[PDB]
Formats: sequence, C-alpha cells, structure tokens
Amino acid sequence: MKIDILDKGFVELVDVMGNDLSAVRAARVSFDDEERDRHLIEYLMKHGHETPFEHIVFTFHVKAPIFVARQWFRHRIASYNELSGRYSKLSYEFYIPSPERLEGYKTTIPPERVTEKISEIVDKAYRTYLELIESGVPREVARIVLPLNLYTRAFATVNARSLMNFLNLRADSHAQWEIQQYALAIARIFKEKCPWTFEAFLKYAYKGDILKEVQV
Amino acid sequence: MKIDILDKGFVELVDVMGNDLSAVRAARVSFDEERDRHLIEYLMKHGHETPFEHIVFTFHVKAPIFVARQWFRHRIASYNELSGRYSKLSYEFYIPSPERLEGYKTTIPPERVTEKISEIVDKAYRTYLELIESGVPREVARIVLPLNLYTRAFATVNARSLMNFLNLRADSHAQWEIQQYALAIARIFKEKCPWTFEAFLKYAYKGDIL
Amino acid sequence: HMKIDILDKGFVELVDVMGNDLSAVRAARVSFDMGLKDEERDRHLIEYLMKHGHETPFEHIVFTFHVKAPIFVARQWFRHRIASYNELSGRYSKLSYEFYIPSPERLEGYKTTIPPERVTEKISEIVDKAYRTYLELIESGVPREVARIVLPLNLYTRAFATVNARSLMNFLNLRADSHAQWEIQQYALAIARIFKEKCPWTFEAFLKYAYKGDIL
Amino acid sequence: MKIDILDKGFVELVDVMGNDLSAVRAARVSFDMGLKDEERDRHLIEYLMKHGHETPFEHIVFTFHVKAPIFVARQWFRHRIASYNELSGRYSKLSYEFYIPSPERLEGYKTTIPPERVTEKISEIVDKAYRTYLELIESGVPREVARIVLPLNLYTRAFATVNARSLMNFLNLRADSHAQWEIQQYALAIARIFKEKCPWTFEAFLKYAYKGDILKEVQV
Ligand SMILES: Cc1cc2nc3c(=O)[nH]c(=O)nc-3n(C[C@H](O)[C@H](O)[C@H](O)COP(=O)(O)OP(=O)(O)OC[C@H]3O[C@@H](n4cnc5c(N)ncnc54)[C@H](O)[C@@H]3O)c2cc1C
Ligand SMILES: Cc1cc2nc3c(=O)[nH]c(=O)nc-3n(C[C@H](O)[C@H](O)[C@H](O)COP(=O)(O)OP(=O)(O)OC[C@H]3O[C@@H](n4cnc5c(N)ncnc54)[C@H](O)[C@@H]3O)c2cc1C
Ligand SMILES: Cc1cc2nc3c(=O)[nH]c(=O)nc-3n(C[C@H](O)[C@H](O)[C@H](O)COP(=O)(O)OP(=O)(O)OC[C@H]3O[C@@H](n4cnc5c(N)ncnc54)[C@H](O)[C@@H]3O)c2cc1C
Ligand SMILES: Cc1cc2nc3c(=O)[nH]c(=O)nc-3n(C[C@H](O)[C@H](O)[C@H](O)COP(=O)(O)OP(=O)(O)OC[C@H]3O[C@@H](n4cnc5c(N)ncnc54)[C@H](O)[C@@H]3O)c2cc1C
Ligand SMILES: O=c1ccn([C@H]2C[C@H](O)[C@@H](COP(=O)(O)O)O2)c(=O)[nH]1
Ligand SMILES: O=c1ccn([C@H]2C[C@H](O)[C@@H](COP(=O)(O)O)O2)c(=O)[nH]1
Ligand SMILES: O=c1ccn([C@H]2C[C@H](O)[C@@H](COP(=O)(O)O)O2)c(=O)[nH]1
Ligand SMILES: O=c1ccn([C@H]2C[C@H](O)[C@@H](COP(=O)(O)O)O2)c(=O)[nH]1
Repeated sequence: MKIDILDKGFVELVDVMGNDLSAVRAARVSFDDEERDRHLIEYLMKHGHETPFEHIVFTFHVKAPIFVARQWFRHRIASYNELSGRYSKLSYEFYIPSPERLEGYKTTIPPERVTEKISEIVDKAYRTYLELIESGVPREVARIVLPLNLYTRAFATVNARSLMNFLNLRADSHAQWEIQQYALAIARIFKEKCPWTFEAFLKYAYKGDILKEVQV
Repeated sequence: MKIDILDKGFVELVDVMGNDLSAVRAARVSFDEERDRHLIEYLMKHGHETPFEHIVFTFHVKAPIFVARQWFRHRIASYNELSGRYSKLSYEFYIPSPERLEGYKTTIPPERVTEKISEIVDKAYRTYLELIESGVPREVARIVLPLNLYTRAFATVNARSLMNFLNLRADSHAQWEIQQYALAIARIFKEKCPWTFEAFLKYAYKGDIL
Repeated sequence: HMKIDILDKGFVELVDVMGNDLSAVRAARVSFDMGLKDEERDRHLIEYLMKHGHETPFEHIVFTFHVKAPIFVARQWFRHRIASYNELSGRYSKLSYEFYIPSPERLEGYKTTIPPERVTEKISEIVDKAYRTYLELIESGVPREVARIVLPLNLYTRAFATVNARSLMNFLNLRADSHAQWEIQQYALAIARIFKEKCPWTFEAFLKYAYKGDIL
Repeated sequence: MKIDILDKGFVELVDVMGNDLSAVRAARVSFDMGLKDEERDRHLIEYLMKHGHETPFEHIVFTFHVKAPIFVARQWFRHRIASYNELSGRYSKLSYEFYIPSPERLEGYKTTIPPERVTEKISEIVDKAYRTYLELIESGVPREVARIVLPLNLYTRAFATVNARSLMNFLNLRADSHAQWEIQQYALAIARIFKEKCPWTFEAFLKYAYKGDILKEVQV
C-alpha cells in the first residue's frame, strides 16, 4: 500500500498491529459482535476516551522534502528513523512546485518562471555540493548548501491516537498545503485499516476541515 | 502465549508488530542473516536504541495492585486497566507462599504470616461486600480493599521501553514480585525477537537476574 | 508557597513555579519573529492561542506540587504520563497511620440501610485492623515490601509532581469533572485554584475557550 | 547568560526552575524525609547519580533561547522529551543569516581546493539562494513556498524547555565526538549553563553517569 505525493514523494505502509477490535479489547480489558463493538468505538470517541486507540499502531515509510519533514517530526508521540545526511551521500531529488501550486496567487511573473527559478538554484546548489564532496569536504559540511526542498526518507511508527492528533493538525486547511497532501495519504491508509475508528473520528472528534470534504 | 505468575497472576501476549528485522529495516530506512544480526549487535553495543522502537507488543497482565502501581510508573507505554469504580471486584488477592520469607528470620512462622495476610484479605473483602449490599457506591466501598487485590491491564510497549523496563525490574533491587513479572516479559520478548534479546543481554542489559 | 487541605488529611501544596502567562506569550511570539508587547496585546494573544488550540506555548510554564492523597486517588492521578513523579515508598518506609475516612456527608444522595456514621465507623474498623496486622508483621521481622500488602487503598501517600501548564489543562479537563470520582475532583479543584493564582490570564482563557469539564 | 556559538548562533538562558536541592527534596519523599543538611544533601545527589536514580532530576527545568542553523535545529529537535517553539518561515520573512564555516572547520581533512575556497563556495550558493528567495517574495510568491530554496545553514530561533534528566541525555548524545561538531559546540554551552545552575548535579553527572567524551576533557 503506497501512495505518491507531490512530484517525487510517497507514503508507504510498512506494518500494522491491530484493527478496530484492538481498541475495543483494550477498552474492555479482555483477550478473546459487530454492532456492539462499533457502538463502543463511537462511544469512546464521543466521550473523549482515547487511550484504547493507543493499542493500534502503524509503521510508515515516508519520502518527503525536509521542510515538510521538519513540520512532521514536531509530533513527539511517535518514533522516527531518518536517512542521515551526515553519512549517506544525498540523491539529486528536490520538490519543485507545479505552476498549479501558484495559480491562485497574484504573481508578477508566470508560475512557469517560479518553477524555473526554483529549479535553477536547486541545480546550482546541488552541483556545489558535489564539487565539495569530490574535493574531499566531509558530507556533513558539504550538505549545508542544500535547499530545504531536498527530499528525505524516514520510518514513522505511531499509534492511532497520535495519528488522529496528527490528522487534526495537518489534514486541515491551515496547515501548509504540501503537508496536507501527506496527511490525506495517512488518512486513506488509516481508513482502510481501521474503518470504524476512522468514521467515528470524523463524526465526533476530528477538528479539521478537509477530511469531511474530500473522500478517504 | 501465557505465563502464570505468583498465585493467580499471569502475563499473556495479545499481539506484536514486527520482529528483529523491523529494527534492521528502520536503521537502514528501506522497504543475509549474518549482516543483519551484526547490525542488531552493532546498534545495541553503541546505544543506538531508536530502531527498536518499531517493534511493539501488547500484553494482557493480571497483577496485584502494588505491582501494577510500580509497573504503571513506566510512562513510555499505553495502559488500559479494569475500573474498580465500575467493576464489582473479584475475590482475588495475592497470598504469598511461605517460601517468600526465605532468608528472613521472623518471630512467627512464615506460614503464620501467610495466614495473617489471608485473614485480612478475608475481612476486608467482607466489609466491602457489607458496604455494597447496604447501598454504598462501589467507588467508595472498595477503598478498604488491600493492596494485594488483583487487577488486570492491557500494556502496549515498544521494544526500547521494554528493554528499559527489564533493566529496572528484571533486577534484584526490584521487588521480587515484579521481578517475576519481568522474567515473563523477558521470556516473551526473547521468543519474538531472539537476535535483539541476545544482543540486549550481551551488550546493554544493566540488571543481574537475566 | 501555597497550601490547600483536601479531604480529612490530604493536601496540595505548590513547591515552585517556572514562568507566568508571559512565558507563553514569549514562546509564541518567536514564531512571528516578535517578542513581548503591551498588556492588551499579550492578553489577546493568550486568548487567541487557547481558542485555536495552539497549546505548545503553554508547555513553557511549569509547576512543582507536593501532594498528600490516598493511594486510590494517587493511582488515578499517576496515569497522567506527561509529568514527573517521586512518591513515598512502601518498600523502604514504615508507613504512617493515616487513612482517608470518608465523612458521613460523602454518602448524601445514596439511601443506605446502614446509617452514614456507621459506614464511616466500619471503614475505620477495617483500616485499624489492617494497620495493626501491618505493624505486627513488621515488628516480627517481615520485610516492609511484604507487610504493606495488607494495607487498604485509602492509605495516604505523598508525592512531588512536576507538570507543565498544557498537561495541567489536560488533567483539569479529565479530573475537574463530575464524571470523575468525588475525591479526585477535590484534588483537581485545588490544582485549578493554584493554576488560577499563578497564571490568571491562561486560566481565564482556558475556562472560556478550552475547558471541557463542568465543575470549574 | 548568553553564550555565542558559531559565527552567528547563541544559547541564552531564559528561565530556570529549581536547583540541586529540588532533586534532593524529590528524592527524600521516598524515605518520608525532607531537606536534611547542606552536605548530606550533596552526598544524596552523588548517590542518586551513582546508582541510576534519574527521576529526581526531572524537577529541575530550564528554558533556553537558541539560535542555530536549521541542520543543527533538526538534530536537536529529535529530542522528544522537551518543549519547543520555533521561528516560522511560513509566517515570517526570514533574515539574511547563514552559518558560514570558518576555514579552520576543515582541520584534519585532506582537501583538493583550499579551505578558503570551500568557505567561499558556500557563501556563493547562500547569496544566490537568498536573492532568489527575495525575488520570489517580491513577485508575490507566498513565504511558505519561497523559502524552500533556502539552504540548511540558514539560522533559526527557538525556545526549548527541558528538564535536567532529558538535558543530561542530550549531553550524553551531543557533547560527544560522534555528534556533528556544530551541535557539539551548542552542547558545550548548554553544559556550561547547567553547571552554573546545578553544580552538584553537574559534577555528579560527569563523574558517575555521563557517557560522552568531550566534557571530561573540555573544561565547563
Ligand atoms: C528498585 C527500584 C526502586 C524505585 N523506588 C522509587 C521510589 O522510591 N519513588 C519513586 O517515585 N519511584 C521509584 N521507582 C520508580 C522509578 O524511579 C521510575 O518511576 C520507574 O522505574 C520508571 O522509570 P523511567 O522513568 O525510566 O521509565 P518511563 O517513565 O517509562 O520512561 C522511560 C525513559 O524515558 C525518559 N523519560 C520519560 N519521561 C521523562 C521525563 N518526563 N523527563 C525526562 N525523561 C523522561 C527516560 O529517559 C526514561 O528512561 C523505583 C524503581 C525501581 C526499579
Ligand atoms: C472519568 C474517567 C474514568 C476513567 N476510567 C478508566 C478505566 O476504566 N481504565 C483505565 O485504564 N483508565 C481510565 N481512566 C484513565 C484514562 O484512561 C487516562 O489514563 C487518564 O485520563 C490520563 O489521560 P491522558 O492519557 O490524556 O493524560 P496523559 O497520559 O498525561 O497524556 C496527556 C496527553 O498526551 C498524549 N499522550 C501521551 N502519551 C501518549 C501515547 N503513548 N500515545 C498517544 N498519545 C499520548 C495524549 O494526547 C494525552 O491527552 C479514566 C479517566 C477518567 C477521567
Ligand atoms: C551521534 C548520533 C548520530 C545519530 N544518527 C541518526 C540517523 O542516522 N538517523 C536518525 O533518524 N536519527 C539519528 N540520531 C538521532 C537519534 O536517533 C535520536 O532520535 C536522538 O538522538 C534522540 O535520542 P533519544 O531518543 O535518547 O532522545 P528523546 O527522543 O528526547 O528521548 C529521551 C529518552 O526518553 C526515552 N524515550 C522517549 N520517547 C520514547 C519512545 N517513543 N520510545 C521509547 N523510549 C522513548 C528513551 O529512554 C530516551 O533515552 C543520531 C543521534 C546522535 C547523537
Ligand atoms: C498550522 C500549524 C502552524 C504551526 N506553527 C508553529 C510555529 O510557528 N512554531 C512552532 O514551533 N511550531 C508550530 N507548529 C507545530 C506545533 O506547535 C506542534 O509542535 C505540532 O503541531 C505537534 O503538536 P502536538 O504537540 O499536539 O503533537 P505531539 O508532540 O505528538 O504531542 C501529542 C500530544 O501529546 C501531548 N504532549 C506531548 N508532549 C508533551 C509535552 N512535553 N508537554 C505537554 N504535553 C505534551 C499533547 O496533548 C499533544 O496533543 C505548527 C503546527 C500547525 C499544525
Ligand atoms: O505549519 C507549521 C508551521 C511551523 N511548524 C514548526 C516546524 C518547525 O520546527 C518550525 C518552523 O516551521 P516553518 O514555518 O519553517 O515551516 O515550526 C510546523 O510544524 N507547522
Ligand atoms: O548526528 C545526527 C545525525 C542525524 N540525526 C537525525 C536528525 C534528522 O532527523 C536525521 C538526519 O539528520 P542528518 O544526518 O541529515 O543531519 O537524523 C541526528 O539527530 N544526529
Ligand atoms: O475514574 C477513573 C477510573 C479508573 N481509572 C484508572 C486508574 C487505575 O489505573 C485504573 C482503575 O481505577 P479504579 O476504577 O479502580 O479507581 O483505571 C482512572 O484514572 N479514573
Ligand atoms: O521498587 C519500586 C519502589 C517504588 N516505586 C514507585 C511506585 C509507586 O508510585 C511508589 C511507591 O511504591 P512502593 O515503594 O510503595 O511499592 O514509587 C517503584 O516503581 N518501584
């Protein structure tokens, strides 16, 4: 299960422990009834009893630009392992906005030129980086010229409670657009694996705007 | 997978996400046994603990309250416990064996200590029942139940925090009763993540009993 | 320096505090590249943050409390994980003869076949018998960690609790509420009152825009 | 106290709650005791640190104001047991401020072009990137997009509230040769303020608990 985001990004589901019933079992404290189980999901969610959802956990492999990643990693109730720029020589991959991204703003140049200007500095910066590498500058110093739209990759392990908080904050029109796109992809996977929690979430607890407008 | 502890306790495995290779993927960030075990042993000797956060367990635990109060002090974890405010509580209490007092020289036989603990349990629970029956709400009436009352909780914990738990509780400074629970967590941990557990013991484990 | 007595023998005492309402104003304003301004503008900002659920800034206000409470209240309380605790150890201390004996008024609303005073009395009896067994086992050489297991949940414990304002507001949402047990609500009202004294602007805003409970 | 780091960075102490005795006090509640004596209390600290009792140190808390290159901020903010508020490039027009390494930053590395050329080549892309950034803003491009061309050595600012235990974990990990040299420098300043505010805790830490290398060789 892998969803493309932006121009070269993606959200990929690596693993999952549990399903809707894991939250139910934890709430009841019972190891071993659709309508009743689902009623309980709804009740916990409606009255703010969120601890049982911590028993559902996801691992994602995410590929995203550093400026998105830095917003993402502010979410502390989660586990992250990221590609190190200190030790790995970095790939020529950068997020270059679509002209589509600026259509809607009154600019004094065509958005094609915005794109071309962004692409131009990315190219010079990267070339400078490679010159420094070849000349023997250690990577951890050479990379500091790389712009914030460099794509990085991370594994993120997070429980459903923390994922829902993530959704309230990032699946929302006040969040930067680029991260909204990643949150839609998190939402899709979450919906597929925990359909009851997800619907109860949207109905009772979700505080954002986009997921009630935009299917899955 | 279920391991009985003390007189009426247990630890069972409810679910697990991942295995030794979940740490290996994370540390490499992508997606040969001897290379991969070597990476596990390398992370462990150098204190690179974050990759082990991606293996997660859920256990179902039956434990007396005084053990559970020490256990729940481990904050990097998720718990749901049965509510005494709402469940009529079950005539289940930890009564030590006589062997629990080995090494101690006591005024009365260990067998009389045992008997005295169970007398109190009996009189406490009966007072509790007296109060329920007379219309005292449960949340009030159970305040007289002793600290050896058995409780049950689900516990979800990643392998890093599980290793910290074992460092502190699978050790002879912990109270013996919680050591016994820690031994069981260790045994389940070993079954599910052998390379990680083996490297843990050899390189990072700080306790003595394991 | 603040001390509030709760129940028959408990208390909540403020030991120390870091920061004040302006500590959250300061933390927030760094976002816009700004700092402190005037009384009207900073007040308005604190209200703004609370309405919109920008809670991170309030993490920069921290309290240390010294609390005396029955073990059944302390157990509920220590479930709040985003905090730091150090408690009295039944493994190493000779425990004192102090137990919460509910007053007869605690039973108001409930028709009991035993009058209230006699309930109070039965609770005293059972507690006294437990403590005497406890003492007798200690005196006879039973290790303290073992002898204490006969002591009832209404035994008083003591603890230091360090908690930031954000996590404190979360504690107030859950415990300063009529769905919480009467005994912990009384502790929550003490906590709220100290919070009020020390962070009047944050507290007023919390109450108006974010507080989810009923009793405050 | 404000300590300058790198060419333009700093660590400044905004606030502190508690001191060494805050930990002695929290620790003494286990044994039904309070504060006992101004040399028994120093021994209690050493003792706690010697046997791995870390929780008492949670009751000392610091708030720091830090200015640091993004690449450093990103490493720092990986410490989850802490509270952070950072200057936002979504909502602010960022200032012309970048970490340009000194020529001495490349001591002990054989290079092919001299260290002043390296230093120059970094400035060049920084000046090109900032101009572009300003051109994009001038043209009506929103800040949250324009800033994506700015390099990792752009300076940012944050508040960090952190307890002494977490701060001691930070020091284990960042006041250490394995950590990137730039964040080492930040960890030294943090060490310095911690020592000035909590000398007993700090000395006990270096002696019994600290796992890094640098703070045993580098004074303060
Ligand atoms: C033999 C022994 C006797 C003890 N006696 C006492 C006693 O007298 N009094 C008492 O109160 N408790 C005592 N305990 C409890 C002990 O101090 C801890 O509460 C418990 O072991 C949890 O440890 P922890 O904080 O490492 O685990 P967790 O709470 O699970 O946290 C795990 C890790 O995360 C980090 N962490 C999490 N939260 C914070 C935070 N807020 N600040 C900084 N770092 C954080 C730490 O690095 C920690 O190692 C005792 C434990 C044992 C084994
Ligand atoms: C009226 C009521 C009845 C209840 N009955 C039960 C019961 O029957 N059984 C039972 O076990 N408990 C019950 N509780 C306890 C309850 O489940 C919580 O433990 C308690 O309210 C602590 O809340 P918290 O987790 O939000 O606070 P903390 O644990 O401090 O967490 C604060 C916030 O941090 C976040 N957080 C912290 N850690 C994690 C994590 N690991 N994953 C995701 N998010 C995290 C959450 O956003 C949370 O709101 C009851 C509580 C109340 C108020
Ligand atoms: C020299 C070195 C090189 C590194 N290179 C890499 C790299 O290649 N890739 C990469 O992604 N990062 C790397 N880092 C970052 C590292 O993986 C950690 O995220 C960071 O150092 C914070 O460490 P911490 O988890 O101890 O701190 P915090 O996240 O503040 O946690 C502090 C303590 O709390 C406990 N704790 C907190 N949260 C959890 C949790 N969710 N589960 C279990 N225990 C918890 C632990 O006991 C820990 O000791 C590097 C760090 C250094 C120092
Ligand atoms: C539109 C928007 C703009 C923002 N702009 C800014 C900016 O200008 N500057 C900036 O620095 N950041 C900003 N952020 C980041 C934001 O401040 C949070 O750090 C981020 O949203 C993560 O939120 P969280 O703390 O709820 O998540 P997590 O850190 O995963 O915490 C999850 C839950 O745990 C609890 N919790 C966890 N740790 C603690 C703790 N140490 N103390 C108390 N409670 C805790 C809380 O209940 C919280 O809901 C922005 C976020 C968004 C969505
Ligand atoms: O929408 C936002 C705005 C800010 N931040 C956090 C991430 C960084 O730590 C810091 C600056 O983010 P930018 O404004 O530079 O994206 O605040 C977010 O997480 N989300
Ligand atoms: O010494 C290091 C190396 C990496 N990281 C973390 C920070 C980022 O989230 C990610 C990659 O950092 P760089 O290696 O790119 O600096 O891992 C550190 O915290 N410290
Ligand atoms: O109102 C409640 C009920 C339960 N619990 C938690 C605390 C204990 O860890 C466990 C059992 O609480 P009692 O219902 O037994 O009080 O569930 C609470 O925090 N509050
Ligand atoms: O070995 C211990 C001793 C104490 N505590 C914590 C749990 C309680 O919150 C408090 C007192 O526990 P007892 O000493 O009463 O078991 O300190 C532990 O976690 N482990």
